[PDB]
Amino acid sequence: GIDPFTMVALSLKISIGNVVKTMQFEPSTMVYDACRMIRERIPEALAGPPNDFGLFLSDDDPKKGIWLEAGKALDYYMLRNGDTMEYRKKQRPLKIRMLDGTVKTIMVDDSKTVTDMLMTICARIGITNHDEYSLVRELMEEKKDELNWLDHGRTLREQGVEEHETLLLRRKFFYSDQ
Repeated sequence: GIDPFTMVALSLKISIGNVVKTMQFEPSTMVYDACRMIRERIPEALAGPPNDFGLFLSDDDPKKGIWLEAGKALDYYMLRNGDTMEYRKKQRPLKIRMLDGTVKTIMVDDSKTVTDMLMTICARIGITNHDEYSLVRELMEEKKDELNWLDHGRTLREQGVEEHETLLLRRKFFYSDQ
């Protein structure tokens, strides 16, 4: 209705891929309230299903960059009048090779850990026992130079991962078709 919007409405630049929109949000707002309104007035926000779109706070560095979860408010972080807040797909194109060597690209939310990722990936193929698999990221890492066997505990950005290298689904536990 006639909600009170005094000098307490953070001025945020929402970057949606190429386009940049200017939106103001309450100090609180909270991601879930933000995503409802931005989708409302900004038609460029919903290039697909709204549930697949979330708030990424773009700093500069991959580690400093974080996903804004619905379980926290905007101003709770460092956001204020002047921050750029990327409205992007929660998920990003992951290149995954399955057991037979079959590769697919599936969109998995980057705002969540690896186990939930694998659940999402194995579910695309039709695998129920996703817990018996580990993840291994073969990258172009100049630093690490690793297969990067995902422990299923660490978040992706904290590894310094990218969104373009091929990741392999590996059988971890010896269910052995038993």
